[PDB]
Amino acid sequence: EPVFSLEQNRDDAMAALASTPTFQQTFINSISTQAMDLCKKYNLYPSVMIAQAALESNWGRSELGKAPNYNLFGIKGSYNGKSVTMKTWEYSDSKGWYQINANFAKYPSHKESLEDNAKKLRNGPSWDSSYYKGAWRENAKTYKDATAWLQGRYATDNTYASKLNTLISSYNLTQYD
Repeated sequence: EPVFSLEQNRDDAMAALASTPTFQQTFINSISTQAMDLCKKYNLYPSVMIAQAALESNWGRSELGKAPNYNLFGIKGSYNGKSVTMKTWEYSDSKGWYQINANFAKYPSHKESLEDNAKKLRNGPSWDSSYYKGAWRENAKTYKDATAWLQGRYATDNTYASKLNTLISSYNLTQYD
């Protein structure tokens, strides 16, 4: 017959404690606060933003994603005049796969990179401000509607939504929504 004890509970809890999360979990932990704030300001799903950031940056390990560039989404151009040049792959039916130098935005931190993603979704590309409307929280009943909307639009990749959904459930990213 079980006997309840707070002292024992605390001792068990501490005995089970792990000192360090996986690099994957640590990456999520490092951007979740800013994602919640920005996604509230732009009315988007934080779970979808965090999943996108992990996917597009390889858990923050790509050369663009880590310091001192902080460019999680591999956005081309500059940010307030700042940029970094590096080789990137391009494809054309004409030449095939080939490398080329491009300029990528350079941010002060991950925060401004996340904000660019939020602006992109909410404000849209210049030719259609409502392009990502299906990922707006006021139009998407669940995050699955949002990810389904990004597929074919944000990236050409017919399993894009499925990848985002897998990240979201595997790390319970809806806790942030």
